Amino acid sequence: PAPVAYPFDGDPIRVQLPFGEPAWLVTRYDDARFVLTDRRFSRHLATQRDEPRMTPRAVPESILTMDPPDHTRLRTLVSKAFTPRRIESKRAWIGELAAGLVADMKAGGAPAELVGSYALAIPVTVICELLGVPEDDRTRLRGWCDAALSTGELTDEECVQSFMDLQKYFEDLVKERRAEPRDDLTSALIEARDAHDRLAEPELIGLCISILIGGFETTASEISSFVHVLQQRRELWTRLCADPEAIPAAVEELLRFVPFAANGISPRYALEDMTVGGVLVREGEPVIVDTSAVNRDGLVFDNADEVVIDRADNRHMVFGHGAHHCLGAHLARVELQEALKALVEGMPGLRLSGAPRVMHVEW
Ligand code: HEM
Ligand SMILES: [Cl-]
Ligand SMILES: [Cl-]
Ligand SMILES: [Mg+2]
Ligand SMILES: [Mg+2]
Ligand SMILES: [Mg+2]
Repeated sequence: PAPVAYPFDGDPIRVQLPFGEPAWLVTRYDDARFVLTDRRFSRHLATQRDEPRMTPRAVPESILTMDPPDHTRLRTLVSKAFTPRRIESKRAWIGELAAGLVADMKAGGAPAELVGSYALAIPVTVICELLGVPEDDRTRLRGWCDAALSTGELTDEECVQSFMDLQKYFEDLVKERRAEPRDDLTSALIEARDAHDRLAEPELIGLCISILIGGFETTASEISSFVHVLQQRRELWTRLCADPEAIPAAVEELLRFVPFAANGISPRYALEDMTVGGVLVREGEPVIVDTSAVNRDGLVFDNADEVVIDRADNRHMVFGHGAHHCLGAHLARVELQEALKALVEGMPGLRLSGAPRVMHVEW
């Protein structure tokens, strides 16, 4: 087919992202399950092909560009450190943090700018605390944080200097924690072993960066979009004010419902010619799962285009599937649950004044 421009039956669609080669776009859940689970699809060809992507720089090698067995080694090592216990043990604290940020907005008076004061504030502080970045070094991360969230108007060179600054900073942090270990994720990653296997210094630095960048904008955008969606369907906001125990269910359903601009899921490359949902995918061609479409696939989700908080069997793909399923999924869930909880408890009368980049709120 002639490719169509992406971002903008059920058969895969030929698309052209802003950069890279043309790709097949998968919109059906059943098709996506194959693409993301099966060992006949590869990520590591990313770095030998011209990867469909939103930004011009060729993609750096990372945990997200690996295939089993190299990938499995990395995930095994990371799972020794990034454990569900280490995550849950932070829930109360994340809750206190969230409550404190709501109280800070209150003390400043309406209107507050929710993106900057809340949606961005929670994940950057949570990730930093987890990683062990001290408060008096967090200024080093601000450049990236601006680069991730903006258009206005960082230079090409400021972006690359701010990303290299992440490398430089995390190199220092990894050296410091190797020499003086602490109770943080960075030290636990350095200490992780699987027999004699361990993460090399460049792998540690890369993982710290992958954690920060995987957790920051994603979590931030979802907090902002959750609040937007709940405010436009205010009957749902009110329900959560009346029934804060429904928040975990509501987080799952908002994760399903909130549409991604681009592909949150990275391209997978066919290792041999295969038909997927009726189209021939050639050896070496990329296939992109559209998270938003798959999460609205009416063959799987009844009333897919409505928000149904208590939806039974809400097995969405917002965190992907298969081997590369979001390392941070549990942490993200904790952050989103506690973010919504603090807002509905602290500001049940919240309304919009004028994901979003800026979003002003009164109460
Ligand atoms: C709402 C928040 C989040 C969303 C929607 C999200 C989404 C995703 C998705 C879709 C993937 C798979 C990409 C693919 O297979 O191509 C992924 C992977 C990843 N996520 Fe997240 N994520 C979120 C939060 C986090 C957090 C808080 C962290 C870290 C603490 C994190 C770290 C990562 C990492 C390291 C990977 C790569 C895993 C691998 O390749 O094995 N994410 N995430
Ligand atoms: Cl042929
Ligand atoms: Cl999941
Ligand atoms: Mg299979
Ligand atoms: Mg140094
Ligand atoms: Mg109850």
